[PDB]
Amino acid sequence: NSRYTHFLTQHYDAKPQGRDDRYCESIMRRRGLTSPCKDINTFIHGNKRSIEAICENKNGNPHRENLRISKSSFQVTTCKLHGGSPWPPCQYRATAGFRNVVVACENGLPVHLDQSIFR
Repeated sequence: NSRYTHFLTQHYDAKPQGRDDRYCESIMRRRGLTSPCKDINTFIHGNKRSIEAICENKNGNPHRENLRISKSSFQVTTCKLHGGSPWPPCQYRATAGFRNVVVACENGLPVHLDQSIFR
């Protein structure tokens, strides 16, 4: 389940505060996503329990070809790269949101976040 571990590192932040530009610039560095700069990346907030449940029908439905869409809404934060360079320093524009999320599941655990819905 290293893929679920990587999911949480890439797409989960339990308790953030700001969710402003500087939030994104800091957490993208912290989570190892700045070499090269990841062009768009979204963090889900709240409890892990609710995210995992997307993999059951408790809180998910099948979606498109190989994915799952959550029933509940989540507080999210999307960091979008700007400036023109794909290499550090990575400056990010933050967009906070609240909506359901699409993920791919393996062995009942999320292992991919679909970024298209946040683009």
